[PDB]
Amino acid sequence: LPPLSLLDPAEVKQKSYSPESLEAMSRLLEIKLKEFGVEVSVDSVHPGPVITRFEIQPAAGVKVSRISNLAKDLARSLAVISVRVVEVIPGKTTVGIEIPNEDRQMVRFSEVLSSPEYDEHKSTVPLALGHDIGGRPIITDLAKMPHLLVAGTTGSGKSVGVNAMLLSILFKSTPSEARLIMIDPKMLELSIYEGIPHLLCPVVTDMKEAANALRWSVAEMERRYRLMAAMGVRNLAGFNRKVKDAEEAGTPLTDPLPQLSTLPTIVVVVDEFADMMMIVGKKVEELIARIAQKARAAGIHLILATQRPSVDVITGLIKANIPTRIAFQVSSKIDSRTILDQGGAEQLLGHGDMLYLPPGTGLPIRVHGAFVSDDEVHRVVEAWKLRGAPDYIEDIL
Amino acid sequence: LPPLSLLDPAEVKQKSYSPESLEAMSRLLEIKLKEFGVEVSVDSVHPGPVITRFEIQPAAGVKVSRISNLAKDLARSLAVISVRVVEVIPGKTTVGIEIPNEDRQMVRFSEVLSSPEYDEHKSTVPLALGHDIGGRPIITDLAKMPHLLVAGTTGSGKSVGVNAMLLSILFKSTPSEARLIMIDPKMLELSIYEGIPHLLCPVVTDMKEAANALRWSVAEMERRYRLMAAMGVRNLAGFNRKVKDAEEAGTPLTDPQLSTLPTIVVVVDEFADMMMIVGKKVEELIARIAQKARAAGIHLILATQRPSVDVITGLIKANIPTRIAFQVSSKIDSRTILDQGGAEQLLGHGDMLYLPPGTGLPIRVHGAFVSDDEVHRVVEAWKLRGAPDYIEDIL
DNA sequence: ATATATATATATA
DNA sequence: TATATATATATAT
Ligand SMILES: Nc1ncnc2c1ncn2[C@@H]1O[C@H](COP(=O)(O)OP(=O)(O)O)[C@@H](O)[C@H]1O
Ligand SMILES: Nc1ncnc2c1ncn2[C@@H]1O[C@H](COP(=O)(O)OP(=O)(O)O)[C@@H](O)[C@H]1O
Repeated sequence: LPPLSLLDPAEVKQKSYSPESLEAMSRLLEIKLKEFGVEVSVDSVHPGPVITRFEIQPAAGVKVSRISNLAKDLARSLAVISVRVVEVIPGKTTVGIEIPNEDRQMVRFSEVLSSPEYDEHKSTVPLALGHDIGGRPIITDLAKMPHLLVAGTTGSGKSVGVNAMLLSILFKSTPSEARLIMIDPKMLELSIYEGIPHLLCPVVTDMKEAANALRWSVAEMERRYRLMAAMGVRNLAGFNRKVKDAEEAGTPLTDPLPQLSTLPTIVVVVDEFADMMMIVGKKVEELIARIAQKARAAGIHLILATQRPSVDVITGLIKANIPTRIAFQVSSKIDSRTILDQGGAEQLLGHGDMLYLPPGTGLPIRVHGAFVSDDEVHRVVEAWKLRGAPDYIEDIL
Repeated sequence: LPPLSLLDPAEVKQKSYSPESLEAMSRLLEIKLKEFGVEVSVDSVHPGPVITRFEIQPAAGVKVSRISNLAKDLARSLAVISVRVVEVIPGKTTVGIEIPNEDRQMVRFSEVLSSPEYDEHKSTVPLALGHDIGGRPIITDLAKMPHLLVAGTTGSGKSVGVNAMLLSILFKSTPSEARLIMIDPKMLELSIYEGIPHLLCPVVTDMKEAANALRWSVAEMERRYRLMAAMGVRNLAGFNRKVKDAEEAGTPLTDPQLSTLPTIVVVVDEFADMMMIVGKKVEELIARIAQKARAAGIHLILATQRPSVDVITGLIKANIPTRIAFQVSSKIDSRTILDQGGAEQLLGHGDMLYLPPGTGLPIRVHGAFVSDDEVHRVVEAWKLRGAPDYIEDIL
């Protein structure tokens, strides 16, 4: 485990303007919406790093569709790039309008990881994603999702988000706990992660090797289910508690079908399963559906990623089994419905601005993706290559 | 029989939402509906565990569709998360507005079994599903359904639902009048039930052995139909009345001494894996069961995770008219199982849509939570009473 | 000005 | 490929 200070340090923040500017922008929003058909007063002003949520209290009779279907013209008349209308704030009566600022400060990855949520976290595969709309950091947990879609068009930060997730893995767990599998169909982005002991294979490029890696993941899932069936334990955390107590009790356990040890948590990232499905066919779709159907209790987790938010790629079989979605900036409302079963993803800004959809029944929480760069990535990868030796399992292909 | 005191005790409920706190909400609802186009008057209030139905009488000359289009904004302006406008309360002249409570309240299973409906129930296979939208216990016999599909996404309260159904079997029925075939294609979930005398086998692992057990079940159904045709018997309950004509009333019979033919409830945890791995001959077996087996003595609790045409075709659709649907992720899946819409609107954690046989109208049922410790207690209470009476040649 | 009807657009059996 | 549903648009209110 390298220390957290090997990242780029925190710069000087400059936002959160004088309250006369916030009151002037509140009165400007009231005047512009009054010049349109609606009439609404600004309730409260919440500043933020990138955007500034204006909670406004709609008057009698005015609907929310009459606020959502003129956001284009409101963003034009407020001289900003694009505005976003929150249809529902949880537990209030108002309607959130989020306006970008003049200067747009980035999200610093050390400022994300310097949080007590990440620092005193319980699990072994956390995923620090970035701040909320006001600077409060979001740190999710991949063993609670248990799978993850990522989409959004180019120039929006998909590979930067995947690198933020993978450094969130690599700053906490040893290779005895979180052992990765990386399937990069290009040679472009995820090729930098070579050498670290957290891998199982060299970073898989060709699609026959991708299908072989998914079939080996199916085999690992089946042998872990058979082993936990023999030992009667429902989940992997209880299994590791059992085997740790058995090894510390002086009588370690045995082969159900030698000596067993603590199993790691396999995280299988995929960078473009659009192109993977394109080259191979429906067999990859059936394998991803099988893994997303069964592999929660066996520790196999997925980080999917795709450029195209279309029905050819994110099919219904993938949507029904993976309930946690990340939505970056997409092209239009049809792409937003394909990724989140609802609108609201097209109104973003890009360059690290996502809509985290939490697992289960939920409302999308706007998260700003942490900007992790090639300096930090290369430095932490060389740190792990100097702190450990590579270990590849040969028969995965 | 095991005692009902094995379950966890009914904790004194956090009966929140005082009558002034709901009277103020009703006055606020009629004011915030009068601010929009409609005019309304609140008729009565039914406070409940999870969702609270506000029965409202609309004004003269206003339509339900105005309330339906106005629904999301009404849910926005009342400081709640969602709403659902029931277009028709059966038998009344009102419109049901169901506002979900912000306190998702757990339903303990002893709070469902202790109803007088369940204790005075006579059939061998009751299913304690949970409470209704109003909070009253809903007990539904399995013998009148006659089969039951279960579908819903991962983390919706499905294994807890199958555990509640099987404990509803086990808290009333002896090993004489009920006997379970547990087809568990996942190796992980329902191995906890191993040891009870209510099994015909150790709990089945492989789809090959599961298909062998289903062939055995087809053959047992066929010999039961042939013996009922020999005895001139019009259903299973008529043959248990012939059992009452037998040594139950102290007059023995012959073997054309016929004992009880136990009602078989075949649970399948994931038949999606089976019907995608081994093919469609299993679907031929399931269709030949599900078309005929009501008057036979073999029933199926089918559970899955793919409400799709790849799993649930039209073959296993028209023959199972009683379906449990948990939280699915699309209206397309809702039309795939319930043949209507409204299944993705569920609030998760066992809150299902019991679709009764006959009337094709959904009946929403909150799922009863049963923990794994209560399961170990019931497994212990059955292992301390009876050795496993197997027909071991099923595999 | 705006709820309704309708022609067509995309997703699925 | 035929169709069920969904979305944008005259239209008359
Ligand atoms: N938090 C952020 N702040 C600023 N820029 C960001 C942030 N996150 C991502 N980016 C931008 O996203 C770009 C990477 O996009 P990428 O994921 O490679 O798109 P694709 O993989 O679809 O081609 C980088 O050039 C970077 O400038
Ligand atoms: N009646 C209930 N009340 C509250 N939570 C419930 C209830 N029934 C089930 N659950 C929740 O559902 C979870 C189990 O889901 P499960 O049936 O295992 O889904 P799956 O089988 O798809 O994994 C449990 O963690 C439990 O908390």
